[PDB]
Amino acid sequence: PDGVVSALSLRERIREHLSSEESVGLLFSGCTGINDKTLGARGGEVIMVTSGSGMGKSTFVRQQALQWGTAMGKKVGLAMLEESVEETAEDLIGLHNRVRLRQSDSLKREIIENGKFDQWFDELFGNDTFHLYDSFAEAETDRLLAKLAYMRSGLGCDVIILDHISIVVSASGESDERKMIDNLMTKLKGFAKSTGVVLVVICHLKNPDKGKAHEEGRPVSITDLRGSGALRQLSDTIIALERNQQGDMPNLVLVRILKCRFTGDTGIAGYMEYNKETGWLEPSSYSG
Amino acid sequence: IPDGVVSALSLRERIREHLSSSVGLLFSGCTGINDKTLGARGGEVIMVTSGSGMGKSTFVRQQALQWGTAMGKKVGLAMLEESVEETAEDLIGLHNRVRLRQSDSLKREIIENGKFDQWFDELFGNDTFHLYDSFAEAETDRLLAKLAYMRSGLGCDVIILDHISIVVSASGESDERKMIDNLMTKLKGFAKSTGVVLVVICHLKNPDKGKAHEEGRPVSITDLRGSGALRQLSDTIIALERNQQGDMPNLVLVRILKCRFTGDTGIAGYMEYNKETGWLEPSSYSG
Amino acid sequence: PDGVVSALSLRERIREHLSSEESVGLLFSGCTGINDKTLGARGGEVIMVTSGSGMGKSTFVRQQALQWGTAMGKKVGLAMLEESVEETAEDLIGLHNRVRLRQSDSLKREIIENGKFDQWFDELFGNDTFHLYDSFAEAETDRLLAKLAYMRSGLGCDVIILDHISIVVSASGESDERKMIDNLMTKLKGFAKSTGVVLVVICHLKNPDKGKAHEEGRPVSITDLRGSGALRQLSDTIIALERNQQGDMPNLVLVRILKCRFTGDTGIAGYMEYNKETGWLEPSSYSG
Amino acid sequence: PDGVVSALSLRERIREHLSSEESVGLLFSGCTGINDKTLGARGGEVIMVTSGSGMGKSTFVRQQALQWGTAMGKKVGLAMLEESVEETAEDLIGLHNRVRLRQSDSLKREIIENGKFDQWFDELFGNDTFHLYDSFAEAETDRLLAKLAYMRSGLGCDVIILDHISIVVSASGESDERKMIDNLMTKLKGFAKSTGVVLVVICHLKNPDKGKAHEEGRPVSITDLRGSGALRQLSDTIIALERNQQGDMPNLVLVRILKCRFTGDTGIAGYMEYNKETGWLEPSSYSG
Amino acid sequence: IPDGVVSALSLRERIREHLSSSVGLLFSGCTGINDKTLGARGGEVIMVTSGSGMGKSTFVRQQALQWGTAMGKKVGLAMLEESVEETAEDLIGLHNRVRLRQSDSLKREIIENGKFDQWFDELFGNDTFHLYDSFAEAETDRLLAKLAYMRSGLGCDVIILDHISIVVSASGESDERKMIDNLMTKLKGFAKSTGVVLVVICHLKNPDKGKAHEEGRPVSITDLRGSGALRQLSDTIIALERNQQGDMPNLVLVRILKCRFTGDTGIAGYMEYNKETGWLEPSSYSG
Amino acid sequence: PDGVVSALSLRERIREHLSSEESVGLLFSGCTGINDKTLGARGGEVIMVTSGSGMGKSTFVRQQALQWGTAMGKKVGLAMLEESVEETAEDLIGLHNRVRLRQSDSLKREIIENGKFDQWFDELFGNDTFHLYDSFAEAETDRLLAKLAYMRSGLGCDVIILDHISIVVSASGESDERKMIDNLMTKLKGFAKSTGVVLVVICHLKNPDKGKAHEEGRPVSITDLRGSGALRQLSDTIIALERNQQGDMPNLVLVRILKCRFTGDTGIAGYMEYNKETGWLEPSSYSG
Ligand SMILES: Nc1ncnc2c1ncn2[C@@H]1O[C@H](COP(=O)(O)OP(=O)(O)NP(=O)(O)O)[C@@H](O)[C@H]1O
Ligand SMILES: Nc1ncnc2c1ncn2[C@@H]1O[C@H](COP(=O)(O)OP(=O)(O)NP(=O)(O)O)[C@@H](O)[C@H]1O
Ligand SMILES: Nc1ncnc2c1ncn2[C@@H]1O[C@H](COP(=O)(O)OP(=O)(O)NP(=O)(O)O)[C@@H](O)[C@H]1O
Ligand SMILES: Nc1ncnc2c1ncn2[C@@H]1O[C@H](COP(=O)(O)OP(=O)(O)NP(=O)(O)O)[C@@H](O)[C@H]1O
Ligand SMILES: [Mg+2]
Ligand SMILES: [Mg+2]
Ligand SMILES: [Mg+2]
Ligand SMILES: [Mg+2]
Repeated sequence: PDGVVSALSLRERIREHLSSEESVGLLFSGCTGINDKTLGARGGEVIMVTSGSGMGKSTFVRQQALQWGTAMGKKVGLAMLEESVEETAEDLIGLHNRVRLRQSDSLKREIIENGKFDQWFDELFGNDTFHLYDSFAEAETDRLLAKLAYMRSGLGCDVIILDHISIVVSASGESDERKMIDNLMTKLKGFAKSTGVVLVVICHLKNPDKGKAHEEGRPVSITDLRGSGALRQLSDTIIALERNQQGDMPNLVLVRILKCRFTGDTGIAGYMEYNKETGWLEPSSYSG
Repeated sequence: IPDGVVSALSLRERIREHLSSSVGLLFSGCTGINDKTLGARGGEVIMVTSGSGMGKSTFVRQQALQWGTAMGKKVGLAMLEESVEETAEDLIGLHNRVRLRQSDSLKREIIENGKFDQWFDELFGNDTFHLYDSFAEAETDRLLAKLAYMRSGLGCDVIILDHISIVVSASGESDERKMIDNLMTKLKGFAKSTGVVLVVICHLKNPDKGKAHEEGRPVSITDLRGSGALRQLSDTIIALERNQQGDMPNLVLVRILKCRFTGDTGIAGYMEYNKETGWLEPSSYSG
Repeated sequence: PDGVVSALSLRERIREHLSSEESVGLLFSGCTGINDKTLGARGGEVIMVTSGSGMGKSTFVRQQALQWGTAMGKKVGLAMLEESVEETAEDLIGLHNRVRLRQSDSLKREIIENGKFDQWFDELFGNDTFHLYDSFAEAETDRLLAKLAYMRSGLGCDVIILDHISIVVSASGESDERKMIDNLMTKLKGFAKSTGVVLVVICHLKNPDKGKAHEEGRPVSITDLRGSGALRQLSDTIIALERNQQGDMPNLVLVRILKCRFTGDTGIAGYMEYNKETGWLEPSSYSG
Repeated sequence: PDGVVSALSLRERIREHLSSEESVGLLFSGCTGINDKTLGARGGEVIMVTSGSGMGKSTFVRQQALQWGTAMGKKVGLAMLEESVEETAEDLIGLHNRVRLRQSDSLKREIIENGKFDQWFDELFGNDTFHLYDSFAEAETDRLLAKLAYMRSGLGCDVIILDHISIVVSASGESDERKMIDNLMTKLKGFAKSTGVVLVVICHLKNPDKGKAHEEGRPVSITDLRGSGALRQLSDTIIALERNQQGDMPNLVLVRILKCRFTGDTGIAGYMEYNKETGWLEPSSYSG
Repeated sequence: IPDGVVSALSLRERIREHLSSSVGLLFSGCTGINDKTLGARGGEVIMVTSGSGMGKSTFVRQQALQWGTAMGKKVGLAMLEESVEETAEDLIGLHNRVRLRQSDSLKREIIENGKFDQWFDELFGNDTFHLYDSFAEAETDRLLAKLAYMRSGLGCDVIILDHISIVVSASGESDERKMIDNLMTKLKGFAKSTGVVLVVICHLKNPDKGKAHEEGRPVSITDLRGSGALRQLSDTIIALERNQQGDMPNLVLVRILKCRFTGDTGIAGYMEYNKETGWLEPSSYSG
Repeated sequence: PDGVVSALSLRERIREHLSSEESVGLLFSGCTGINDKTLGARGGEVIMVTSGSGMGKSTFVRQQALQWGTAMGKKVGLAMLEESVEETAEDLIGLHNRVRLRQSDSLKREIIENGKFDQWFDELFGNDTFHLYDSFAEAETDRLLAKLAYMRSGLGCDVIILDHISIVVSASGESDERKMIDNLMTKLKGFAKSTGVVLVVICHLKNPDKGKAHEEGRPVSITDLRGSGALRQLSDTIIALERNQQGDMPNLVLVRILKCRFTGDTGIAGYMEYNKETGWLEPSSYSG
């Protein structure tokens, strides 16, 4: 039974490896430092981003999809399960154009009439780099995976953003969905590793209800992550955002690398500030 | 061969339609709900929920009363779990700052001293309130038509459907988890077309994994009963929390779990229930 | 399709409602406060009574039976599945004459030979307000209900006490009796709501075995109720009895309203003390 | 479906009940007070006795079997699973005769030669009141129950002492023996209730390993009991002994009534002192 | 018809036999074990156990060495998990206060400077030690005969059977839980008849329900591996406990779980393992 | 039946034993102390290495491979089931030349074009001491073992590293893979003990999710080891790596000997620090 290769006979294979074997790919936008401790997002890697409900996850991720899909011309696949395509389409446009397009009826009215809409649409979806999952109607694990599968190998997406991994909708008849979040994870990491696609997954936090928490600051710990630490093991990197909406600097958010397989370099990456005007998470200078 | 994954480039018209079609009907009981939501829009679907017996119906009723009184709007009430007379009693009582139900003396009183009629007209005078009537299990389409009649027939501005778990429809298809989802689409659809403000109530899953709801514990979008089809079709989501086994049982924390329009979520503010007047008064608090 | 009424057109129906519509009914004996928070027990309602093991449940419930069956003269149907009718019959007599008949061989021998037994027997059971299920030989759900329903409809009972709802004894061949308790609740609630009878039910608590517990004080919580929270919903009022048997005042008991649908007024009702001499649950003046 | 009896029609049944319905039976020996709070051991009752390993359980119980089987001529059934018949036979003899017969080769030698053995044997096993389970070899639940069953209904024992309910030995192939201790319990209480036999069961304590414990004093709490509180609910009374072998008065032991269904009277019963000479647990006067 | 329940009256003779047939062989390493047990009696069956790798074999070996040296007794050693040479090494080393095994230098030393032979005779001179030999799975009866030969053939006073889980016998009967029980009866029986002191070692069940053994945690009679047939047939039961992840890893608590003879149980006392000499020295301690 | 030897008659066998009997062997690199407590790794022994997720297991183990394969020139068989041979090949090269080759696209491109790649490749893999299992395509137990055995017996490896023992992939159709891990252990231990090879195996930890954990410091305990304590017995030495990635010194790691059969010397071995520049686990001077 021989499948036992001696290191000597791997010379070429290894050489072929070192050349065009990327260790730095897809850098995050909005806070160098995330990049310092992670060296970006490698293909085949599963990237986890979390935070207190409504503190940065969504915006942050949505911004990465934007930069990757624009300035760096990558094919971005979007799977925003809790919202409609036009809705997320709307967010991107406003965001790209640094305007709270949704939070303003006046503006939506304007651009549609003065014609700026069409301008903005082509200026963003012009190079056909964005592709989304359409439905809203509960997607099943394999059902979903099949579609992400299509996005990767079919439309050739470089990145897939799955927003919210609690919306499972699968094989109902097996206690505690904990097993679900885990099996799903396994299928995601497996899907990622083999296709080589960068996979950014969002998940929520357990409600600590034992101290003072999240919405009020309080660092998020690897244990806090929803779903029984199956993702704490299946995901290669873990970005967490922390901020105190009920404090002094509600828009000051701290980025913490809870985990990073590739580099092993963990800890506080840096900070960012939410600009209510532009609706962006701008880079910041701070230290507490 | 493909299957349901659209490209952004092909969303042009769809996005355009979406973009076209600011502040209407501000809730009562706690400013801030408005701060974070700017009130309720026609066509929009409001979702109010909380633990069992924490004030879901109460909150919704207070809204009905202010909207159908102060802001002269035609309200449609569909409380599938209580007699019309019952809901009427609550409205009549609330309107007069008294817990008519918790008082057999007061009820007797107002009926004998003649005040009932006074109160009854002083409230139901302008003909702004209308209700569904039964307690005898209502079917989806059955109910919807009726809600549709209230909007088109009687011309209501708001429609309150208390409790969206009382489905009662096409039985034979497993896990009513889809019922809740299908109905919600029919509800969201109906709301959007007619442009009526729709406030709906749904229960929460029993976490039974920690210390829960009736004992504080913030509610999260995941907790919502019914397989999150509603955390979707519904535009705004309010959540009422309180710790009845605590020091301030009447103190309730309002939490905006979702506001499609303003996207502004989090804690709206605090309110206290007035055991006397039975009103949800805005409170002064911070934890 | 028209079944939509207008508030105005309901004037008479509402008028009819506001009078002879009972909101207050059958006050609990033992502590004013249970009444302040619950306004008593309404027909068609399901009262759930619980506590630690051997802490007072049955006695609390049996007191409500004696006072309702006597002073407020109502037909009480008793279904004490863990005790013989003559035994429950025995407690009622003792209680009615303020003596712990059972804890005394001398008093029993007495009342039997001095002829006081017949006196008390008449002076109590006379008005034929008491009726009981009979067996000890495991009863089935429908079997039981049928009997209950007979008490309500056949004999015309205003109140039905069902001591202990974990003694199911039914359609064995379906995993975890967790579903049994839940399906039983639904039937009880339904039964109660439709017939209009006052339904007082007792149930056990989950053994916390994760801290210090119940018999040693420790407030019970809705989560503690045995049976997967089917009853924490179907039942209208939940009365929890607490006390610390290994403390300075073992007989001192805290009454907690875990839930009151009607009033929504929850929390600590007040305290009671057990009179080891009369066996009565007397109200108490106390504060911790 | 009528099995619904009205209290009025139970007059005779009830009368027949009150007379020759014992509430005080089999009082404990060695510490009045246990009797004050429990009124003894009623037939059909399941009595639980526990303590730190080697602190009183065995001796205490062994003494009750002795008094009940002697001075009060009751038929005592013994099931000492961790020891041989001759061995427990030996203990009783020595104990009855207030001498550490086992802890003394000199004495065993004497009585056998000087003939006092035969004297002591007849003076104790004379009235044929003692019957034991024989084996040592792991007994199975139903296997055991069958034999206890025999002791009760066959030899007509008034009391059965089952020493140690952790030695289960039954239906191996079902996770966590926790279910075992519980099912067994259920079968014991069921066996007890129906035959009317007094059942004294011994069980050990969970090792707290979170504080300072048992062998060093520390009151035993109902939660501490081995086996998932199935016995905390199935047993009618619970006697616990506490003492500090590593303290000042190692032989001073406190008796605590952790539970008592019949009376509801819980708390510290009283104390006793171990006399290394007589090997008995003598009554004491103390207060800490 | 009856079944195995005897009455006290019929135990007369049996009790008599039992009553007929004080201090022999006192353990080494911690007085108190003796205080609570008065040593080991012939015919008696001693049971030593503890967590995995906490010093079961070590303790037993120290006993073998003191008994076969200081108290000139013939010891039979049956360490089914180690070569004769290995156990011999331990004895030789212990006898000279050195951890021969943890030293490749010392081993080399004593062999070259000639000390090995000196030590070897100085110890195995009086011909008091004898061992089983293999590592090749031994069968119950197979092993017993051999133990029987050591007692009758070579005339040993003590017999050490290290590890009673290495059964290796009549395979085909489920749960080796009975094997352990049957063997134990054969062992207890053999001990009682011949009157040889038998020290046996058995493992513990892995509690995996709390914080366990290697981390402190007193061991209880229930923990004993093998369905408590041994907590029965064995007359005395010693238990060694220590917290290797603590401050005093070498500090071990000896606990008498059972002493049929004295009935005196509980904590015997404390000992410390001498990383240098490799001896279990009595310690001064109290918690 | 005679197979009973006398100590005396063994003199020569013992003499032969005491010399050329190796007790010290293959010292671990990274921290003296692992060696003080374990005396290195003996052939025929099973070394178990573990820690939190992405905390250093693989790296620790891979260092032992490089030093044993080089400096102490032994045949090392690598079975990294979660990484490509060229990838493990890549880490060994980088490590050997004290550079984090993988975390640098610039260094890779360099060594490839300046010809240093071939130099390093030879200067390392030259002596043919390194050999690896090859796939990523799930390996079966026997399948794997067979391969392992080939490395030991066929190629003559002194050490066999098997990274990760939760990747089972075998006879699916039998509940909880808890039995799989245990049966696998037995085979490994057996394999090791019989062939005499040094077997270093890695395994995961159970997610404590009951306090603050592992990645955040928190000493691991034998109970934490994943896989039902089959390995906590079959394996000879258990090395646990601890560190707090969200602290002041993330790269500082505490080495804990969870168990050492040979020496019985357990506890904290000492500390190590990860050199982010050379990627080497260097010893550290520290004390908490
Ligand atoms: N003590 C340390 N401090 C900081 N980085 C480290 C440390 N030890 C290793 N690393 C680096 O962290 C990364 C992951 O380490 P590695 O040992 O490969 O992970 P692992 O624990 O095997 N992963 P997993 O299989 O996911 O648990 C590598 O780049 C290592 O070089
Ligand atoms: N925040 C509050 N504090 C105290 N009492 C309240 C509060 N809100 C409502 N109540 C009262 O509690 C009772 C039940 O409230 P209601 O909103 O009718 O229940 P619900 O949640 O609709 N019930 P259910 O359908 O059983 O969940 C009524 O008497 C209310 O007036
Ligand atoms: N607060 C109290 N303090 C002291 N004794 C009490 C108290 N309440 C009841 N008792 C007595 O305690 C005994 C047991 O009470 P009872 O309510 O019958 O038990 P229970 O809780 O129904 N038992 P179980 O079904 O085993 O939980 C009776 O003799 C009661 O009279
Ligand atoms: N109390 C102790 N403290 C520290 N080391 C000890 C102690 N007792 C024994 N040791 C040493 O620990 C190692 C293993 O002891 P040993 O008694 O041989 O293991 P064991 O328990 O028989 N092993 P196993 O069969 O695997 O359970 C030897 O080097 C002993 O000298
Ligand atoms: Mg309601
Ligand atoms: Mg009861
Ligand atoms: Mg050993
Ligand atoms: Mg690894």
